[PDB]
Amino acid sequence: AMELRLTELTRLLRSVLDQLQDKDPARIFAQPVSLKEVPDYLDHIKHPMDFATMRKRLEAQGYKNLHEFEEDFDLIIDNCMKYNARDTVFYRAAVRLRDQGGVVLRQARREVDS
Ligand SMILES: Cc1cc2c(cc1N1C(=O)c3cccc4cccc(c34)C1=O)n(C)c(=O)n2C
Repeated sequence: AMELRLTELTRLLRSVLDQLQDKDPARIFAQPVSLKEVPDYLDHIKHPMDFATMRKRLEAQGYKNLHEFEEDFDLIIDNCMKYNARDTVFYRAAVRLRDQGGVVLRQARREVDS
C-alpha cells in the first residue's frame, strides 16, 4: 500500500528531475564528477552527487519524500560551490541551477502537500 502512494510520488519527482536537468544544458551535473579529470575530488568532497545518481535512486523508489530528493539536489549544488572557485564555469553553473531550480522545487513542494 505504501508503494501505491509512493508510485505517485515517483511520477511527480521524475517530472521535477527532468525539469532540473533542463536547467543544466551544459550537462555539467548529469553524471558523477569524473575521477579521471579530477583525481583528487574525493579528498575534497565526501558525498558526491549528480542527476544520474538521483535518477537511479528515484527509479528504485528510493525517495520516500520530497525532502530526501531536495537533499540530494542541494548536495550537487553545495559540493560544486565548495570545490570550485567563484569565477569558474562550474560555480556559475551551480548558481544558475540553484536559482532556476528553486522555482521548480517551490512548485513541487505545493503539489506534494496536496
Ligand atoms: C570535468 C568536470 C569537473 C567538475 C564537474 C563536472 C565535470 N564534468 C564531468 O566530469 C563530465 C563527465 C562526463 C561527461 C560530461 C559532459 C559534460 C560536462 C561534464 C562531463 C563535466 O563538466 N563538476 C560539477 C565539478 O565540480 N567539477 C570540478
